Amino acid sequence: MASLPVLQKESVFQSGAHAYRIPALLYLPGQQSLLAFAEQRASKKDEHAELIVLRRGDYDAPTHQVQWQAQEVVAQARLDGHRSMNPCPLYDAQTGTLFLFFIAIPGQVTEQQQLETRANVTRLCQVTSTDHGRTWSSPRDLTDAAIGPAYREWSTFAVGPGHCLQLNDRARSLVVPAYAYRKLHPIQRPIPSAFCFLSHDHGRTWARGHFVAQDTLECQVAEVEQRVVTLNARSHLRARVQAQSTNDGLDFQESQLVKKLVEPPPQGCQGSVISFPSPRSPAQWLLYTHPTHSWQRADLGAYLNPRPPAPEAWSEPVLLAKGSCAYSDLQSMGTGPDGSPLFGCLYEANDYEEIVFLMFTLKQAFPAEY
Ligand SMILES: CC(=O)N[C@H]1[C@H]([C@H](O)[C@H](O)CO)OC(C(=O)O)=C[C@@H]1O
Repeated sequence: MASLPVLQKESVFQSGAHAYRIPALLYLPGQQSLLAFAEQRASKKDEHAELIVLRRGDYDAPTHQVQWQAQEVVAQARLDGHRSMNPCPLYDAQTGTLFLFFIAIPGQVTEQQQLETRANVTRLCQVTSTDHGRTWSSPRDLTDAAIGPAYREWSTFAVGPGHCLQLNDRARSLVVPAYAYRKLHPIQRPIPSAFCFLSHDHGRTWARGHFVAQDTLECQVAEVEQRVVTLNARSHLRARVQAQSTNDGLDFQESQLVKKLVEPPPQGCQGSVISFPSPRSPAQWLLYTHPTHSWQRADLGAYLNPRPPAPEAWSEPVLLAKGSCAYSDLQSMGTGPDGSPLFGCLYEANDYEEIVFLMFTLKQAFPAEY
């Protein structure tokens, strides 16, 4: 009945003059601190998104707790007349450049509208920072350099939401998970499909990798041991959809539904996935958070995959939170206070009226594996 006894559970965002949704969590291994991003809307309704907020949490080792600083708006992260949403932070380990990818949309134009009209008006933006988010650069509209030709082919699109991924490939590449509503039938409605924007020049230029099976929405990616990228996407189907890539994000194959990982009725809900050092045959294991209830968005659960990316390998969940739970984001924080893998979790709680930070170790969530 009781939720999982964690290392830490604290409300990091709450409604007030504004409502806060769509959480993102970035871990700076060298700072030993987290960057918590969220959307600051004038109300819970999507069409009311405005700016992106940020909070820095620095991990204290003596007490194994994370102390967060006052929330601030990533001012530079926005385009004139458009509202910003869907944050997708990434940290380029080598250039030390911190990236924040977001989507800018004109006025309060809805997503439904770009859909019904098959008219895309969504801009792809990013802002960078070299002092860990203290001062951001001026907004840079990537739409043309990242899209262009494929712009008319989509009714709309979006990045993440959630932390992006830098590969440990022969060139440490940037992979930004995303999904788009593609126009494939003159009569039938557009079908969304997950995919990743790739950058091999450290952000200089981009490229869109090929789509995966269709009817997949917001997804996230991870890398595992010969070196592959498993993707996990939100589907309007019974459960979650997941595919793997063996060419650094350019192609996703073996895509299939995973019934062990349920999805709420309508169009499902966003979820998060990360990889981490196996406590002992495979180099990495995966951890994934998503609501475990099947009629609604409640009971946030954590799932383990000790033999990735074998779909049947996925484990049964463990209750991280009882009640209303929605969008979440995960981060591997290294080795915890108890010698096991440390995890940082950010999730939408209490009917979108607060976003919570959760911190726990593998030994806590899945002690069985010991
Ligand atoms: C850009 C945008 O409106 N994103 C919205 C997203 C989207 O509608 C869905 O992924 C299919 O397009 O859904 C949800 C949601 O709580 O289910 C909130 C997001 O704000």
